[PDB]
Amino acid sequence: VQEIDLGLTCDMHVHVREGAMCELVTPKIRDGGVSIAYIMPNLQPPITTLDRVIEYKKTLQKLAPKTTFLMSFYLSKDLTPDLIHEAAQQHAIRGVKCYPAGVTTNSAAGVDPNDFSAFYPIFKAMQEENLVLNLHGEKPSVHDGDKEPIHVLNAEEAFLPALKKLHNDFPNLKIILEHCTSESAIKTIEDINKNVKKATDVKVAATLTAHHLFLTIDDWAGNPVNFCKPVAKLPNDKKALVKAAVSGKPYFFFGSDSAPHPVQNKANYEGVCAGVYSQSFAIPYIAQVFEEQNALENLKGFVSDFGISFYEVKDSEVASSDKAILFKKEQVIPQVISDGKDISIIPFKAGDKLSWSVRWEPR
Amino acid sequence: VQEIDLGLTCDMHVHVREGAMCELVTPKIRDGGVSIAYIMPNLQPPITTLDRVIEYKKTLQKLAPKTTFLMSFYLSKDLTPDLIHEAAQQHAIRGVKCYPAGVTTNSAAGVDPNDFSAFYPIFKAMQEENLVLNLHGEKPSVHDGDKEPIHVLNAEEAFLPALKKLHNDFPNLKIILEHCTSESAIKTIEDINKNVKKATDVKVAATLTAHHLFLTIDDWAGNPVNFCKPVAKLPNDKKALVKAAVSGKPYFFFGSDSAPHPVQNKANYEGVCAGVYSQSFAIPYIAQVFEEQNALENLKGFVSDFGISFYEVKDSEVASSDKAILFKKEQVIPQVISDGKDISIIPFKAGDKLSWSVRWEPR
Ligand SMILES: [Zn+2]
Ligand SMILES: [Zn+2]
Ligand SMILES: [Zn+2]
Ligand SMILES: [Zn+2]
Repeated sequence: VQEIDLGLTCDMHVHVREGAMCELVTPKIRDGGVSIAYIMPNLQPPITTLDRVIEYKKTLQKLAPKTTFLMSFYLSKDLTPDLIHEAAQQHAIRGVKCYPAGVTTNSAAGVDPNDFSAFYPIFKAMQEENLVLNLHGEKPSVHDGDKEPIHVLNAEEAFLPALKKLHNDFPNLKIILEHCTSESAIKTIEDINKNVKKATDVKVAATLTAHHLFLTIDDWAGNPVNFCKPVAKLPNDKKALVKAAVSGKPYFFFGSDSAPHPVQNKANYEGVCAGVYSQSFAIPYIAQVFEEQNALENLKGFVSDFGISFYEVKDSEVASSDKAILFKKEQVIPQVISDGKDISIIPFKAGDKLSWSVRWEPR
Repeated sequence: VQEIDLGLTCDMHVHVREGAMCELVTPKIRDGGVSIAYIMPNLQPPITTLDRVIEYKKTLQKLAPKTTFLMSFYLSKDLTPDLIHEAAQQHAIRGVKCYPAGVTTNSAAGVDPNDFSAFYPIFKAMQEENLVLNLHGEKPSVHDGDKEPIHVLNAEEAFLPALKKLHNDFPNLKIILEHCTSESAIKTIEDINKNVKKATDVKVAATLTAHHLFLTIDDWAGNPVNFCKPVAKLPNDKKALVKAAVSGKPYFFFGSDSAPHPVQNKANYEGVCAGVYSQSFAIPYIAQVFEEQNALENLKGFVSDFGISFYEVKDSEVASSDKAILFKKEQVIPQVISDGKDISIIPFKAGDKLSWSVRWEPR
């Protein structure tokens, strides 16, 4: 087309950090074409208290009055079932996010995905409250010499039995395999949802980032800016991710995992911080893929309908009724995104032409 | 043991660069325990002329009077059969190194490995002069949308048909698949050498680096200091390289691919230079592998006997008869190696303890 009404757009995997970085990035949610954002909890320290999660959103809302913020707790032994019920009651959180220990940013204070039993009381409460369980689905890497090797290329596949058990022990709970990167994970999600037909049946879904629809291992091998977790994988994996994203199936929907880092935390000779920054042009990135796939008819489901449906986003929570309007005027992605002070971020696909822009119209 | 006499040690894959970097690194050849070095030609601009290869060697000999230097040309369209004959007849080179275009440091002037026949007059002259054809055996990446894609993980496997065709078309030409990184390559070299046992029968050999005996993809994913070409691959590949290095087979011998870069060329958000710096502790790094594999009796073959046999190094070429003595004194690898002025290099396994040290015995 040349103008597409995406309605209330949906980015269900957002990192905005804190401090000067957050002031720079949260207004970019709306700027990249996103009305509703699900905010991830891996701050330093993690978000595990009620007052933190409440004030964090107030800080966010002040920065972005027209952005709807859905919040989350960082899965943790700190949490209690009481904190869960007390938070779902006051509608302070809409889900809880699990980070396996060591596999990504600010995950050191994370959990071990081999003994999930210690958190079954937490999922117990979460299920009763219809809260979402978000999973960074990678097993930690394993050296040893006895048990089968786990590395960055198969850590997501090795996590897939854990996902299935969690689904089989909490069958009413809403679970999301965040940012899928492998054909194996796509196939697992499609099998778990084999008998779904419309749509509110889905209880296990997967988010797909913008960058994993573009990247393979070649793009990050000598390019830390394209390094994130889970890493982009083989060409066959990308094909499956793209096919899923444009499939029109209600169990795949957009989650950017926009993960902002100052440029000096990417230009390291060791300990490069994982993460791609896509917030500034979130929807235009996804538009490009759907255009090239001749499937622009499925864009609205992927970037709006399916996440709204799965998260059950009701009209009474949306901060602004403005519609996101995609229109086919080319823009150039800048080389850097700066706050004029101490923050420079390199955006995903810095310097590239995008065919689409996005603006806001009232309902 | 305590103390092992390795004799005249060989590193048949050495980068020493130019200028201040070369003044820092070439004395480290001896320091890391290596008597004989095969000097790669991927300078800027590459070594493709007789005068430059002779002048380079003089520089190197002045920096390191006890080190034996074997030189090479960079395979390029500027080379002619007359020049091959002239360089051979002047004892100015021992081989010619092929870089497929785009796959590694200073390879933009390299070749198209789907059009090797354009270089058959060169190989013919090399065969007649008993020179060595060294191959950086990786196919350039093709992501394509046509036939099966090439990426950094399979680029070496994708190159193996070209190696077999070269050996089949020039059966008397000595060919080295440099720095093997994949089990598939190991199997291909073993199969080409099916009916060899000792040693002058070997026509196609492979070098193995120090770092590929330690590294997997998990070690460089977020660590540019460990990023090299060909990239370190899966646990199963590393296992097969280690087993090859301690094999005692005459068609595997040591080539460090020590590839020094200043620290600022590693700490980049894009365009990280490929290369691991291992020269300063080359022999001790290998000793650690052979000790852990209960294979110390095979060490002298892998790091001395087999390279000398394959390159036919004669006692009249040797710059010093000093013998390398490995002795089991602990040492720690520094965090950084500097010339005191503008160059800092991060060495392989910076900060780790090694069990062995190497010294020189005059003979
Ligand atoms: Zn994640
Ligand atoms: Zn994330
Ligand atoms: Zn190479
Ligand atoms: Zn090399």
